[PDB]
Amino acid sequence: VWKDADTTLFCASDAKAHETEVHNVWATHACVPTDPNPQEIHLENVTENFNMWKNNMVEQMQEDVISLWDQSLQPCVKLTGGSVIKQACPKISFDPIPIHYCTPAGYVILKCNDKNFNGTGPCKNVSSVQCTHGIKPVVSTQLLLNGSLAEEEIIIRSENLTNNAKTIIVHLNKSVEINCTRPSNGDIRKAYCEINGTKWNKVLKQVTEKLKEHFNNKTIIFQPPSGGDLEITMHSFNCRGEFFYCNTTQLFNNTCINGTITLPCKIKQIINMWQGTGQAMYAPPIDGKINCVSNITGILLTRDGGANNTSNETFRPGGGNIKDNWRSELYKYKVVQIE
Ligand SMILES: CN1C(C)(C)CC(NC(=O)C(=O)Nc2ccc(Cl)c(F)c2)CC1(C)C
Ligand SMILES: *[C@@H]1O[C@H](CO)[C@@H](O)[C@H](O)[C@H]1NC(C)=O
Ligand SMILES: *[C@@H]1O[C@H](CO)[C@@H](O)[C@H](O)[C@H]1NC(C)=O
Ligand SMILES: *[C@@H]1O[C@H](CO)[C@@H](O)[C@H](O)[C@H]1NC(C)=O
Ligand SMILES: *[C@@H]1O[C@H](CO)[C@@H](O)[C@H](O)[C@H]1NC(C)=O
Ligand SMILES: *[C@@H]1O[C@H](CO)[C@@H](O)[C@H](O)[C@H]1NC(C)=O
Ligand SMILES: *[C@@H]1O[C@H](CO)[C@@H](O)[C@H](O)[C@H]1NC(C)=O
Ligand SMILES: *[C@@H]1O[C@H](CO)[C@@H](O)[C@H](O)[C@H]1NC(C)=O
Ligand SMILES: *[C@@H]1O[C@H](CO)[C@@H](O)[C@H](O)[C@H]1NC(C)=O
Ligand SMILES: *[C@@H]1O[C@H](CO)[C@@H](O)[C@H](O)[C@H]1NC(C)=O
Ligand SMILES: *[C@@H]1O[C@H](CO)[C@@H](O)[C@H](O)[C@H]1NC(C)=O
Ligand SMILES: *[C@@H]1O[C@H](CO)[C@@H](O)[C@H](O)[C@H]1NC(C)=O
Repeated sequence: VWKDADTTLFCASDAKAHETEVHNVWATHACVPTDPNPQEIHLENVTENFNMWKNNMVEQMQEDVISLWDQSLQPCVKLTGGSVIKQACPKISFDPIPIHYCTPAGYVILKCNDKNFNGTGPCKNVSSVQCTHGIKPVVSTQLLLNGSLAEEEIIIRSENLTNNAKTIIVHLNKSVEINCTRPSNGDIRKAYCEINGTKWNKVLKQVTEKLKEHFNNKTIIFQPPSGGDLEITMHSFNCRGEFFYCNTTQLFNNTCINGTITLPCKIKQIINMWQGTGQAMYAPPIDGKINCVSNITGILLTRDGGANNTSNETFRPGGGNIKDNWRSELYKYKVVQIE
């Protein structure tokens, strides 16, 4: 017998104590080794309600990632609340590793195994586990990278679809590779991302058909972000310690919905910190080829308001709230206390 509850989680990883890579260094001091023989108990005739949008596991992961970035990625100049911090900004080894979240004694994690589970409401196939699967703390906007895929159909997630102010998470069931490169040797901040247009347009077409099921067969239209900070209007992510900002206008092409799509990107030193600590200037890029190949496994969308009297619904790539990134992986878990 159990009940919904929050508690202090701990983390587990397969980090190497000899690695200089910052995620390894953090997890070495902050996490324990993973369980080689994880146990999972499938419950019968159990109905449990879940709510990915109000899940304390998300806040805790956010706190971990903030801590990790604080100890690892130091900008040359910090501009937080009037005060200005000048400090050293060495180039680091950066590559996210899977982090597992685990409950202490007296608590268990319930896992929803329904194939079409949207993140909220009752779940019929529930199991109890001691730790979540390995989740890479990938910080990005617009596109969710290196995540897990939906096992069956594409899933649409939202706290309230009728509320256009609520972010929509699209969970893909098939990944699409995005290949980003800052050439070696010139504009040292110029870069680009390559995507297979055939693969992407097919997936995007399926996303539209899925959105139709949720919006009463209205016509689905994609548009580039209306405005805001560069972190929102562009697909921003971190590759090898360098902050990439990529223009995704070509990705959401309504006409296409087959060749290589090349997105124009820039490496930026001056960034609005996702932690919410204001603005910061990081160090200039390293020399040589800077390359990251990632799997697109999710999309963050914001729906246009004021379209009730039309047959169209307009969706733009957006987001910015990094907690949503963790929600896209933590949606199927919740903590309960055992009695
Ligand atoms: C709290 N708040 C929210 C989350 C509400 C929105 C917004 N978010 C970002 O500016 C942001 O996420 N930037 C960013 C930076 C680097 C990378 Cl790599 C990236 F992906 C994104 C501003 C702040 C103040 C942080
Ligand atoms: C629930 O999961 C079981 C396997 O654990 C499966 O046999 C069953 O079809 C699932 N029920 C649903 C979601 O229809
Ligand atoms: C998720 O499922 C719940 C319960 O069936 C439902 O109320 C809600 O509308 C669904 N959300 C989405 C995004 O389909
Ligand atoms: C990228 O996607 C492929 C196909 O789903 C997968 O085999 C590979 O492990 C993924 N790489 C990751 C998760 O970084
Ligand atoms: C992804 O989901 C869609 C329905 O949303 C389905 O038609 C398609 O077969 C799925 N793709 C794969 C490879 O399972
Ligand atoms: C969802 O959003 C709509 C529009 O803001 C609102 O009228 C409605 O009350 C919301 N539904 C819930 C369950 O809060
Ligand atoms: C990434 O793109 C570069 C060319 O821009 C290419 O040399 C490399 O093979 C690509 N990587 C993958 C995984 O296709
Ligand atoms: C792009 O993806 C398609 C499958 O959708 C594949 O057949 C084709 O080889 C890919 N293009 C390249 C250049 O790899
Ligand atoms: C969309 O149209 C199909 C016919 O292809 C219909 O069966 C279905 O009920 C419609 N869905 C919605 C949500 O309006
Ligand atoms: C993306 O590129 C298009 C085409 O050049 C341009 O019109 C648009 O302003 C760019 N978006 C951003 C946010 O820079
Ligand atoms: C959308 O695709 C069409 C078809 O090639 C292309 O001509 C156009 O440039 C694209 N629109 C964009 C990315 O603004
Ligand atoms: C995604 O995972 C791949 C394979 O581990 C890695 O090379 C790439 O840098 C990752 N992308 C991001 C943005 O972390």
